[PDB]
Amino acid sequence: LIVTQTMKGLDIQKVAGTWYSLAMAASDISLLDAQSAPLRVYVEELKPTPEGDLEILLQKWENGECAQKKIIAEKTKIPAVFKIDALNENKVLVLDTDYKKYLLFCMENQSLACQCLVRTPEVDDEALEKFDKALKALPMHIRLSFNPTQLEEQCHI
Ligand SMILES: CCCCOc1ccc(OCCCN2CCOCC2)cc1
Repeated sequence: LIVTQTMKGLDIQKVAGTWYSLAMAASDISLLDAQSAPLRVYVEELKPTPEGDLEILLQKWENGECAQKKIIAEKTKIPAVFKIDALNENKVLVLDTDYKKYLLFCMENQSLACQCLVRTPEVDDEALEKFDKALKALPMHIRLSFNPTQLEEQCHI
Protein backbone atom coordinates (compact mmCIF):
# COMPACT_ATOMS: atom_id res chain seq x y z
CA LEU A 1 0.00 0.00 0.00
CA ILE A 2 2.81 2.46 -1.03
CA VAL A 3 2.82 1.99 -4.82
CA THR A 4 -0.79 2.59 -5.87
CA GLN A 5 -0.42 2.57 -9.60
CA THR A 6 -1.31 -0.79 -11.10
CA MET A 7 -2.26 -1.88 -14.58
CA LYS A 8 -5.99 -2.54 -15.02
CA GLY A 9 -6.85 -5.43 -17.31
CA LEU A 10 -3.41 -7.02 -17.25
CA ASP A 11 -2.93 -10.11 -19.40
CA ILE A 12 0.18 -11.73 -17.94
CA GLN A 13 0.60 -14.17 -20.85
CA LYS A 14 1.17 -11.16 -23.06
CA VAL A 15 4.30 -10.04 -21.14
CA ALA A 16 6.15 -13.17 -22.14
CA GLY A 17 9.55 -13.00 -23.78
CA THR A 18 12.56 -10.73 -24.05
CA TRP A 19 13.01 -7.55 -22.00
CA TYR A 20 15.74 -5.00 -21.26
CA SER A 21 16.11 -3.07 -18.00
CA LEU A 22 16.49 0.33 -19.57
CA ALA A 23 16.17 2.29 -16.29
CA MET A 24 15.92 1.50 -12.60
CA ALA A 25 15.15 3.49 -9.45
CA ALA A 26 15.00 2.82 -5.72
CA SER A 27 14.02 4.32 -2.37
CA ASP A 28 17.46 3.96 -0.83
CA ILE A 29 20.76 4.61 -2.64
CA SER A 30 22.20 1.47 -1.09
CA LEU A 31 19.63 -0.68 -3.00
CA LEU A 32 21.33 0.16 -6.37
CA ASP A 33 24.65 1.94 -5.54
CA ALA A 34 27.34 -0.76 -6.09
CA GLN A 35 27.47 -3.34 -8.92
CA SER A 36 26.65 -6.01 -6.34
CA ALA A 37 23.85 -3.98 -4.68
CA PRO A 38 20.98 -6.29 -3.57
CA LEU A 39 18.39 -5.03 -6.10
CA ARG A 40 20.57 -4.06 -9.05
CA VAL A 41 19.14 -6.81 -11.24
CA TYR A 42 19.00 -7.01 -15.00
CA VAL A 43 15.95 -8.65 -16.53
CA GLU A 44 16.48 -11.10 -19.40
CA GLU A 45 13.09 -12.69 -20.04
CA LEU A 46 9.70 -13.21 -18.49
CA LYS A 47 8.10 -16.66 -18.62
CA PRO A 48 4.47 -16.70 -17.47
CA THR A 49 3.36 -20.26 -16.56
CA PRO A 50 0.01 -21.81 -17.62
CA GLU A 51 -1.26 -21.48 -14.01
CA GLY A 52 -0.61 -17.68 -14.26
CA ASP A 53 2.60 -17.53 -12.19
CA LEU A 54 5.59 -15.59 -13.47
CA GLU A 55 9.04 -17.09 -13.79
CA ILE A 56 11.79 -14.47 -14.14
CA LEU A 57 15.28 -14.88 -15.64
CA LEU A 58 17.76 -12.17 -14.78
CA GLN A 59 21.40 -11.51 -14.11
CA LYS A 60 23.02 -10.10 -11.05
CA TRP A 61 26.59 -9.14 -10.15
CA GLU A 62 27.84 -11.34 -7.27
CA ASN A 63 31.43 -12.13 -6.22
CA GLY A 64 33.12 -10.30 -9.13
CA GLU A 65 30.98 -12.08 -11.79
CA CYS A 66 27.70 -11.64 -13.69
CA ALA A 67 25.57 -14.49 -12.34
CA GLN A 68 22.38 -15.86 -13.90
CA LYS A 69 19.36 -16.18 -11.65
CA LYS A 70 15.96 -17.77 -12.01
CA ILE A 71 13.12 -16.74 -9.72
CA ILE A 72 9.40 -17.38 -9.45
CA ALA A 73 6.79 -14.78 -8.60
CA GLU A 74 3.52 -16.44 -7.59
CA LYS A 75 0.17 -14.93 -8.62
CA THR A 76 -2.28 -13.34 -6.19
CA LYS A 77 -5.97 -12.43 -6.48
CA ILE A 78 -4.92 -9.18 -8.03
CA PRO A 79 -3.75 -9.81 -11.59
CA ALA A 80 -1.10 -7.00 -11.47
CA VAL A 81 0.44 -8.19 -8.15
CA PHE A 82 2.74 -11.15 -7.54
CA LYS A 83 4.68 -12.44 -4.50
CA ILE A 84 8.29 -13.66 -4.47
CA ASP A 85 9.44 -16.08 -1.72
CA ALA A 86 12.46 -14.80 0.21
CA LEU A 87 12.65 -14.71 4.06
CA ASN A 88 10.57 -11.49 3.95
CA GLU A 89 7.23 -11.02 2.14
CA ASN A 90 8.11 -8.92 -0.97
CA LYS A 91 5.61 -8.24 -3.77
CA VAL A 92 5.90 -7.30 -7.42
CA LEU A 93 3.49 -4.88 -9.01
CA VAL A 94 2.93 -4.27 -12.68
CA LEU A 95 2.21 -0.57 -12.99
CA ASP A 96 1.68 -0.26 -16.70
CA THR A 97 2.61 -1.94 -20.00
CA ASP A 98 1.69 -2.02 -23.66
CA TYR A 99 3.13 -5.57 -24.05
CA LYS A 100 4.89 -4.74 -27.33
CA LYS A 101 7.28 -1.92 -26.22
CA TYR A 102 7.41 -1.17 -22.49
CA LEU A 103 6.59 -2.47 -19.02
CA LEU A 104 6.88 -0.60 -15.68
CA PHE A 105 7.09 -2.57 -12.43
CA CYS A 106 8.02 -2.07 -8.81
CA MET A 107 9.03 -4.48 -6.14
CA GLU A 108 8.44 -3.60 -2.49
CA ASN A 109 9.08 -5.31 0.87
CA GLN A 110 9.70 0.71 3.16
CA SER A 111 12.20 -0.51 0.57
CA LEU A 112 11.21 -0.06 -3.10
CA ALA A 113 12.85 -0.67 -6.55
CA CYS A 114 11.18 0.08 -9.88
CA GLN A 115 12.24 -0.55 -13.45
CA CYS A 116 11.39 0.51 -16.89
CA LEU A 117 11.55 -2.58 -19.10
CA VAL A 118 11.73 -2.32 -22.87
CA ARG A 119 11.54 -4.94 -25.67
CA THR A 120 14.55 -3.68 -27.73
CA PRO A 121 18.10 -2.32 -26.90
CA GLU A 122 16.96 1.25 -27.70
CA VAL A 123 16.35 4.37 -25.62
CA ASP A 124 12.61 4.74 -25.48
CA ASP A 125 12.11 8.38 -24.44
CA GLU A 126 8.35 7.88 -24.12
CA ALA A 127 8.64 4.80 -21.93
CA LEU A 128 11.14 6.76 -19.76
CA GLU A 129 8.70 9.68 -19.55
CA LYS A 130 5.94 7.36 -18.28
CA PHE A 131 8.42 5.81 -15.82
CA ASP A 132 9.46 9.17 -14.44
CA LYS A 133 5.82 10.29 -14.14
CA ALA A 134 4.86 7.03 -12.35
CA LEU A 135 7.79 7.68 -9.99
CA LYS A 136 7.41 11.40 -9.23
CA ALA A 137 4.89 10.24 -6.63
CA LEU A 138 7.25 7.81 -4.93
CA PRO A 139 10.18 8.58 -2.62
CA MET A 140 13.06 7.50 -4.88
CA HIS A 141 16.63 8.59 -4.15
CA ILE A 142 18.69 6.78 -6.82
CA ARG A 143 17.95 6.38 -10.52
CA LEU A 144 20.09 4.67 -13.15
CA SER A 145 19.63 4.38 -16.90
CA PHE A 146 21.55 2.47 -19.57
CA ASN A 147 22.63 3.15 -23.11
CA PRO A 148 22.19 0.75 -26.04
CA THR A 149 25.76 -0.58 -25.86
CA GLN A 150 25.39 -1.50 -22.21
CA LEU A 151 22.00 -3.09 -22.80
CA GLU A 152 23.65 -5.69 -25.07
CA GLU A 153 26.26 -6.61 -22.43
CA GLN A 154 25.96 -9.05 -19.54
CA CYS A 155 25.15 -7.05 -16.39
CA HIS A 156 25.15 -3.86 -18.49
CA ILE A 157 28.96 -3.43 -18.46
C1 LIG B 1 6.59 -8.01 -14.40
C2 LIG B 1 7.63 -8.67 -13.52
C3 LIG B 1 8.95 -8.00 -13.72
C4 LIG B 1 10.05 -8.77 -13.04
O1 LIG B 1 10.13 -8.40 -11.69
C5 LIG B 1 11.22 -8.72 -10.94
C6 LIG B 1 12.50 -8.71 -11.44
C7 LIG B 1 13.58 -9.03 -10.63
C8 LIG B 1 13.37 -9.38 -9.30
O2 LIG B 1 14.43 -9.71 -8.50
C9 LIG B 1 14.37 -9.38 -7.10
C10 LIG B 1 15.70 -9.76 -6.47
C11 LIG B 1 16.13 -11.15 -6.97
N1 LIG B 1 17.20 -11.70 -6.11
C12 LIG B 1 18.38 -10.81 -6.12
C13 LIG B 1 19.49 -11.41 -5.24
O3 LIG B 1 19.83 -12.70 -5.75
C14 LIG B 1 18.69 -13.57 -5.69
C15 LIG B 1 17.58 -13.03 -6.58
C16 LIG B 1 12.08 -9.38 -8.79
C17 LIG B 1 11.03 -9.05 -9.61
